[PDB]
Amino acid sequence: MITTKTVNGVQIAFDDQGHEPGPVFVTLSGWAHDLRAYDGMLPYLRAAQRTVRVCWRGHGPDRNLVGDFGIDEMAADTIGLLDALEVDSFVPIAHAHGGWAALEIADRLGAQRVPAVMILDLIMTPAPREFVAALHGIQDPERWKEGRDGLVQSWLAGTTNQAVLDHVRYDSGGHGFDMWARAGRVIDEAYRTWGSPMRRMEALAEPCAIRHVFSHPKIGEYDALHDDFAARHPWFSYRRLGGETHFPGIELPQQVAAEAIDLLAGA
Amino acid sequence: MITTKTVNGVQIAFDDQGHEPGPVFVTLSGWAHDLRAYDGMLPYLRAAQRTVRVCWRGHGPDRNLVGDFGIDEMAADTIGLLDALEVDSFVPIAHAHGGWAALEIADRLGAQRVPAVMILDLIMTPAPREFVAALHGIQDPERWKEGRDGLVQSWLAGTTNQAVLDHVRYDSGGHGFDMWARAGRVIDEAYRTWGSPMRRMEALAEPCAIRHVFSHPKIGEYDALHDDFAARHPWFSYRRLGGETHFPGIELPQQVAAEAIDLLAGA
Amino acid sequence: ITTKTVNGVQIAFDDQGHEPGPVFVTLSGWAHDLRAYDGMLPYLRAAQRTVRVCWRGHGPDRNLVGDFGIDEMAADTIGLLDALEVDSFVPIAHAHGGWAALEIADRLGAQRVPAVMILDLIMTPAPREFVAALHGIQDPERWKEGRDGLVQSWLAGTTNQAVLDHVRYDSGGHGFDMWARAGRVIDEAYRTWGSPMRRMEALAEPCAIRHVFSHPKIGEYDALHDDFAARHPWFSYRRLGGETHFPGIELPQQVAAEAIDLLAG
Ligand SMILES: CCCCCCCC(=O)Nc1ccccc1C(=O)O
Repeated sequence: MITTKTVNGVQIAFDDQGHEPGPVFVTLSGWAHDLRAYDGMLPYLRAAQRTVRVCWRGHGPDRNLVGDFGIDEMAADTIGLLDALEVDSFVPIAHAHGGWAALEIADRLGAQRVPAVMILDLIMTPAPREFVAALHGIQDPERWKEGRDGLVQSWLAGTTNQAVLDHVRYDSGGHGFDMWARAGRVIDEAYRTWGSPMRRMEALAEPCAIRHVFSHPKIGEYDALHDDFAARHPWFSYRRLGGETHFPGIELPQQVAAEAIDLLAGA
Repeated sequence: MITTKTVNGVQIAFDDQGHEPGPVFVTLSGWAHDLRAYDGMLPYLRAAQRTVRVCWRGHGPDRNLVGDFGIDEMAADTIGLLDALEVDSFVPIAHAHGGWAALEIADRLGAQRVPAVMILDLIMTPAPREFVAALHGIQDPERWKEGRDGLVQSWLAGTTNQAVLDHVRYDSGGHGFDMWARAGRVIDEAYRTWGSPMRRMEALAEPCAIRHVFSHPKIGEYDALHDDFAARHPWFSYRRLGGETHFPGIELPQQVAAEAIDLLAGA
Repeated sequence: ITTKTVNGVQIAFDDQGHEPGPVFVTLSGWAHDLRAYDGMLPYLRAAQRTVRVCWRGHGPDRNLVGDFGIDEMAADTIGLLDALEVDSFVPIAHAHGGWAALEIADRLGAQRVPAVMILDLIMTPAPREFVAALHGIQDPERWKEGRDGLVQSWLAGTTNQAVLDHVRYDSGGHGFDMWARAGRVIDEAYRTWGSPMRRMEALAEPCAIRHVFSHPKIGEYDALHDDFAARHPWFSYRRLGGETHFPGIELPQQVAAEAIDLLAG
């Protein structure tokens, strides 16, 4: 099933399924997990379009520690893989902070090559100070596991969804302080540089169609910030989903797949 | 599940299952797919004999581009693998144009080491002009994908066999122009060099038992050609199957495995 | 299946679970990999974090590795678990993987390795048919006969499906190099120590050790275990009602429970 290519001199794991014409779905996971984040959505995505599920460097089957990297590399690697696989136009689907690389990829290639982007459960406000507090705790060699269990318990929010539970408990092993510390750095730095992902989006040369789908962030006035953003910018849309967890693509695979297909159709 | 060894400086993916006295079944796929082309046959083959499924160079999990190669490397890599495992006598089961490499193996090693060869749906006549056109089309950098989609339509006809449809749609990703173009050159050169696989078989120093099992060229003069070849060559046998597709090992795995097992019994 | 380089060699593993306490660490026999524990894994990973470990040369990459024995098998596994930030752990080890589990326990002490579970390791000196296969599998000119003898001694005319499938279909991909090394290393352990029971008696600081088996289904064999357990309160044993030499595959629920009980103490 799982194939690899060397891109930018590092090993990128992926799989490539489907032959329908049109834009390719490219799945991009969050930090510390791999293309199994999209097992639930995959049957629906691959029926609709060629779907390429992409792993970050250091996240494939080879779990040796890699040279330090962040969002520039995640985007350079994913783009290099797609050129090698002769993927022309494509629609990134990106989980939480993988959204940052998805937007970097959209900015580098333009709206004809990347006509749309879906983001799942990415904090659109500036970084809350509780979050920044945990981003530092996972950079602590003696307490990073503490920070991880803390982030996870709030991601689960006491769900009973077996897909989400199994994925967190069982399907994201083999990472440790190196990768969790790096996630801390890269995320912490992304919010310090841009302020928030919405400000990153407004800095896009020619914004493609962007859709944020989420269930957690809040309740909430988080929503009015989206309405507000969506009213300012025709290319932005969004959809609160009513899941219990930070993992809408796993908790609600058909609905999220439906959203991606709709997003693609529109563009 | 899948293992790799370095043979002739390249990575050869394979898997090895079964423990039974006698010859070993060695599965060989066509161009641009891997050992999952024998997932359906494998239960029946491994119950009968030790079975080694072999990928070509560049077709394993590592999908980095490799240097140019043809039938000679395919044959030498496979032999090198089996020598590394100390497999003694074995029976290649080869899909379509993997059959050229199976005959070259049989020729190199002779009929005690390779007492029999099974080939699955390999055009035994000279290449039809419409096939030659397709082989040239997959060498065109701008239209290779059209050439492929045309071939696939041929191969599926109107099937609703899910094993075959899933194999072609979903289980054969991760290849592009480098490999499809190479298949075109190599298959084209083979028909121009030998005229046809049947002429190739007649050039064998000491022919082993060779069986051709096929569904596709429609019934008619193709079967008469096979009747004539089998009347001239007692070491040759053939079976037309009732399938719709170019993939008898995937569409009719039980029946093709029984044919292999019967071939081996008789040699 | 994931890999890491440890001590210059590729160690394949997988890592599942997050419950606190000691980590389960599975160790397969010669010529097998993690699949030896597919059946117990659902039970183990629900109870504790579980790391299934392959020996060097036994993972997906089947290129030949530097010659090695128990010492390297122990050090590669320790090195992996350190890279995975595993602290205390309870090895579960099939047959002659048990020698490496005992070495790991010896090296690390009874706090980091509070218990070891071994699945069907002949606790007497080896029987003559087995010893003859250990020797034949080392002989360049007859090793395949040695391997067939070894495989026949594993199977013992059983009819259980999971175990037939495991032995027949999950031990491929090895050649003379690794099959001869198994014979060499197993025979060397019996030559060095006499028996696994003598090896355990040599432990600096015996942890709890439980032997789980269905075969050697005699009377003299349970006597041996009774005598040894009378002499040694850290030793326990459970004879299950299976027919095969692979309790973790034949009776995965019952083995996993014995492991979970073992860990509890
Ligand atoms: C992406 C789905 C592809 C499935 C690959 C199966 C390969 C195969 O069966 N045949 C050929 C491949 C290249 C050129 C000619 C042929 C021919 O069989 O005539």
